Amino acid sequence: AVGACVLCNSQTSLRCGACIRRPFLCCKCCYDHVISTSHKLVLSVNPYVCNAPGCDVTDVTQLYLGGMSYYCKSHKPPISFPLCANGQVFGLYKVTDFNAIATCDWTNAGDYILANTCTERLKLFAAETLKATEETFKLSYGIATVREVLSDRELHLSWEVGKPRPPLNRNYVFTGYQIGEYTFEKDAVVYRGTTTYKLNVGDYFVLTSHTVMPLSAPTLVPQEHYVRITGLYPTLNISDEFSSNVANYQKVGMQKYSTLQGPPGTGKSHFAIGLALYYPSARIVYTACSHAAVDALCEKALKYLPIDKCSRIIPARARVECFDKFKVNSTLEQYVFCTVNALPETTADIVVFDEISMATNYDLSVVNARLRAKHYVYIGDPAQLPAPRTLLTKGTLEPEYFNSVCRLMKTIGPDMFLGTCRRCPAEIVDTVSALVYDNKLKAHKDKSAQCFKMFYKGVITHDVSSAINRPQIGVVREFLTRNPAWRKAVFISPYNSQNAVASKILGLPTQTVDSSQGSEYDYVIFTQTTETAHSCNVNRFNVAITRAKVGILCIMSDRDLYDKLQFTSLEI
Ligand SMILES: C[C@H]1CCCN(C(=O)c2cscn2)CC1
Ligand SMILES: [Zn+2]
Ligand SMILES: [Zn+2]
Ligand SMILES: [Zn+2]
Repeated sequence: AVGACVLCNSQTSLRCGACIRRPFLCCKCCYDHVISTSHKLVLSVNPYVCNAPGCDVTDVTQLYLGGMSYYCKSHKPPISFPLCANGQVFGLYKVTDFNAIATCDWTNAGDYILANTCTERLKLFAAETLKATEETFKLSYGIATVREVLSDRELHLSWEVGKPRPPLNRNYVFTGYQIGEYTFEKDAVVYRGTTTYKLNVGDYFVLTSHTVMPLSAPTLVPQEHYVRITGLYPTLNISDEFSSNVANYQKVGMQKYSTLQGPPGTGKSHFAIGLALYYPSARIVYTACSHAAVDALCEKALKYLPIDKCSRIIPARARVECFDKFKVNSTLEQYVFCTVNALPETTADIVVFDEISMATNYDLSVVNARLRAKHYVYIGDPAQLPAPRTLLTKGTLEPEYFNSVCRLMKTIGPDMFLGTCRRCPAEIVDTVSALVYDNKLKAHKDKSAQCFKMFYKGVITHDVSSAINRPQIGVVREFLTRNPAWRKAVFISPYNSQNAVASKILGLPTQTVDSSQGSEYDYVIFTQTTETAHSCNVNRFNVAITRAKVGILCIMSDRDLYDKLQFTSLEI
């Protein structure tokens, strides 16, 4: 009932009752909030409501104090002070940006821009309000009842009438009834159970709606610069493999936190694991939002770090199969690999937060709350894909607004930059270097002469809103017959429905651009499918073409991105 103001920290008994997160607001800030917004309900020990029997006056601007009680203009006694006077709301211990965060629906890009350009306390308020709004929105979709079970991976579904149907992709995870977590892909629908269960008819699936806990810690702790490496002890015997990062490792020990921008295949995992070899006594917690990113760090650690000092932290409510080679849930091992939502309450000499473009400010703050560290290292690339913003429908979210770390990397620049791409053929490196890296990314490999582009719009059909381009898949099939080395290629597109069609017609393994992030393949076949803002996003385009080690075939819809591809053009 009593606490600190989310705008100026001033102690108060006031909480805004119309805010979904009921933030503590001081007399001055509470007034400036209620007078400028539709939010008029204020809560101290008791709510600011008219104490007269049967009276429904809840608006703090229409209320007064009659001794110790509160009454409206129609019930107040002769000796009564208006609650809203002289720029203040009466209570105990006697903002334009806060108003917009407190009242927005989170469907505009300007909402996310503000949630990142505001003060540190408003970034936490915005991140809590957003996540709570995203969860209360999950209650809007319809329930799925099972109609017929055809196979162990296919079924028919009956949807709730009157309530919209959720997009059927891997992003939407349903909880079935407790029969385990389940996912769906497109009359026949493909089912994937986290737990293997004999799918019963009539059984129902509902999207998992979880409680949003409040944020305490900042997204970024206050920066500290040191004259010497602090609390870390370097080797003198450091392997030549990691010699290239020694200056950067020293920078890591001379700052409270550091940012590393690593374009595709420039050495992010190598840098992250090498930091352990450079400070061999240091306890390092390796974290990321996804299980795939945490597993990719375990893969690199398995190669260089001692297996007995590693532990993979796996939450008991296991949703996907993850890294099985380290001792599980041994929180006290020198090297702890764990997703952000599973982090324990612990300390560390270094915390490495990988795939930073995927993190939200909610995740940035959670890490600072669970982990007390001497040093924090943020590794990622603001030119890669951010976390999906399910509520955002109007406007495009620029990289400087993905989270606080990404904002710093795009404004003041990253502290460290891995400038040499060792994965991609030079055609790909030169294309993305000009596109998203200001011509600062360099190619280690030569031009492979196996990078092709085809300008082919085809025909766009739609599975609900997920797009399909059968003529683009037909062009791929003709190319495959003439280029049999490409049999081993991974098929990539911005749409899961395009991928489902390509899987049946081509038989190639499939991946969306968003699920391909962090992975690499010898050959990639990419069909743009449409000319939407989604398929034309330069960050998605960057991730798509940088998956290839040897060759890439790009069947393009957009003239702009097609012309920017420094690939050999093909006819038909
Ligand atoms: C270079 C100098 C100024 C700009 C970046 N900065 C922050 O924005 C920040 C970190 S934690 C809170 N604020 C602090 C460090
Ligand atoms: Zn205040
Ligand atoms: Zn409010
Ligand atoms: Zn009244």
